[PDB]
Amino acid sequence: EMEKEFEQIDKSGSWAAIYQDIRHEASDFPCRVAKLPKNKNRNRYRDVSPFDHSRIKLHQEDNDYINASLIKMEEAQRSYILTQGPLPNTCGHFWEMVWEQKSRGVVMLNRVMEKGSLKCAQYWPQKEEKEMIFEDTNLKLTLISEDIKSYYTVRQLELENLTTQETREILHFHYTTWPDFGVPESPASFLNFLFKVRESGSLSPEHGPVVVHCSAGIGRSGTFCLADTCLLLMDKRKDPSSVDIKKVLLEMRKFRMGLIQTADQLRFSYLAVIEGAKFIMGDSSVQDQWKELSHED
Ligand SMILES: CNC(=O)N(c1cccc(-c2sc(C(=O)O)c(OCC(=O)O)c2Br)c1)C1CCCCC1
Ligand SMILES: [Cl-]
Ligand SMILES: [Cl-]
Ligand SMILES: [Cl-]
Ligand SMILES: [Cl-]
Ligand SMILES: [Cl-]
Ligand SMILES: [Cl-]
Ligand SMILES: [Mg+2]
Repeated sequence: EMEKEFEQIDKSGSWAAIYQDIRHEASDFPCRVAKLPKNKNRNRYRDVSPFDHSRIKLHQEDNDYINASLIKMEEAQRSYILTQGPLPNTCGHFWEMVWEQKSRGVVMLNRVMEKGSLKCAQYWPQKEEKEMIFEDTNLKLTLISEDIKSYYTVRQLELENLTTQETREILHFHYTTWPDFGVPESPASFLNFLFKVRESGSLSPEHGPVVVHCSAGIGRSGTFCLADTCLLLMDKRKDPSSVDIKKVLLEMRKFRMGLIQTADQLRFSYLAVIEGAKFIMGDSSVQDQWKELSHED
């Protein structure tokens, strides 16, 4: 049981060993396509690639490659697309993916600039009157509105397929205070944000998989998805004790390498799930508590 295991690991201060164990046992699959010479400039990091078997393929004949993985959690019955922060030359591909995969939500866990460096291209319009057109993929993207909170922002976007003139609303959830290689300020601020994403309907099985990204699309993205999936599993069974966090993380790592980057992010995952379990099992007060503790106002 997660709560007992957590306290046991904390008492012996062996989170490093636990996390390293996961790295040791993690799946290893080929990333041949990602490593093709013609795709070098489509990758933000040399050492972070999507496995061939689970990679998202763009629906084009030229080059179908994007650094993005489909994490399909069979048991939980929810899927995520984890991807790197788009590059100046892959913003068109990013939005093509969103369109083709029928995603309704995009979760961004990083800032464009972190620690003096550019972790992600400016891939969405910052102003209503200045829409973006991606000529290579024939898509238009307009900022419709934004709801700015203290540590996160929610944007409404309109994505248009210029070829068919079909239009779709995309919800953009931007967590701006989650440090790279770090953890959220508190389980409360994290859960508050996760529930914002959930309550938008972006995770519904009626839509395509939500798109989740940070810079590399494995550390913070992995942490976010592990917590959500664990809460879902627990929800479906209404039994918190039935969820094996490490086993779920290992399952997720079958679909993309390196999910969750530090031992403390793993530890934080436990915190988030243990606290979130209160809502799952019928506590009607914790949701407001989190909102207050998060100081989103
Ligand atoms: C020490 N690094 C490491 O062991 N690796 C790795 C390799 C290349 C980039 C990254 C980055 S750079 C970055 C950022 O945002 O600057 C980020 O994100 C952190 C977060 O999101 O917390 C991550 Br991961 C990590 C691994 C070796 C290969 C397999 C997995 C990665
Ligand atoms: Cl496959
Ligand atoms: Cl504006
Ligand atoms: Cl303006
Ligand atoms: Cl303005
Ligand atoms: Cl204005
Ligand atoms: Cl304006
Ligand atoms: Mg304005």
